[PDB]
Amino acid sequence: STRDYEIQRERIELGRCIGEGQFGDVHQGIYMSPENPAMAVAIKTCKNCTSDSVREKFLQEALTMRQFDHPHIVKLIGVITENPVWIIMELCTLGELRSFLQVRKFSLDLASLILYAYQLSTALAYLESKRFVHRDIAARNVLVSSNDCVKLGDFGLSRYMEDSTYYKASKGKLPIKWMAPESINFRRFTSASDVWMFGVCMWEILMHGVKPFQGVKNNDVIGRIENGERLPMPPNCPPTLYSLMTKCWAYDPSRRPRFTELKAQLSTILEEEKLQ
Ligand SMILES: Nc1ncnc2c1ncn2[C@@H]1O[C@H](COP(=O)(O)OP(=O)(O)NP(=O)(O)O)[C@@H](O)[C@H]1O
Ligand SMILES: [Mg+2]
Repeated sequence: STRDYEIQRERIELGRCIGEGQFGDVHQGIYMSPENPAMAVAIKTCKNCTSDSVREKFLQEALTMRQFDHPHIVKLIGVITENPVWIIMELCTLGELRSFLQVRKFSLDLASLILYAYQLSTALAYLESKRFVHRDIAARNVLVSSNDCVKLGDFGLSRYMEDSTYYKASKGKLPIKWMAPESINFRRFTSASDVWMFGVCMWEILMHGVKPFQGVKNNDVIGRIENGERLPMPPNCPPTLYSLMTKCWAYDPSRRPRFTELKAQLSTILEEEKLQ
């Protein structure tokens, strides 16, 4: 056996640019075979892939993704390691969640919103059981496969915990408004701080891709949160769901539900919504 991720460039047809990553343009394209063929893919490119250091940082997402196999985590298809260096993944054809929600607003009901939240909770309980911390949970990093299916991507910041306590910190303009207080205060990242971010993500989804604490300053937000202030209940969010969100935003990370618990409660809230 042994899964070989090295793909041949002849099997790839490069299509149009569909976005931008930190290392370069992302394209859609086609991955081909003589048999079991025509597969639409996303292709991340890398501007400066001649530098060992840039190349190493870029291919690390791919290294992290070869560990995962989940219906709601973006799948790694392979890599081309010869220059120009490419990362090949399954295409999420409907794109970014924020854009999708803002536009498909009048074609989606409440049950679809809770479903997306539920699907993400299964991907995160999966990571939680593998002792993997994401660190960048936000609707901006959720992608849409189809109308009834979202997937977590962006594994650039994702780290494997030896289960031992925290992660450290390197560099980057921190998404303060999504961050748990102990991540802002101690640069501490755990499954519990992922849960905090997921609560903010759920809020976003329920607000149809509106951003948390808009018009508020990154330094005023920290103080608001300490003083006990929380993001308001979204319009037509069920009281049971908002209660769930508020538990995710417990200042003490030990008081926050685990993902395995959130998964079960969302499943129950989803049935009640579809039922009533
Ligand atoms: N599998 C995919 N399918 C469709 N679009 C994708 C896919 N992967 C990436 N993209 C697009 O590329 C954009 C950036 O992807 P992402 O993984 O968040 O890159 P990044 O370098 O980590 N950017 P950042 O969010 O700042 O950390 C996404 O918002 C999508 O528009
Ligand atoms: Mg990233």
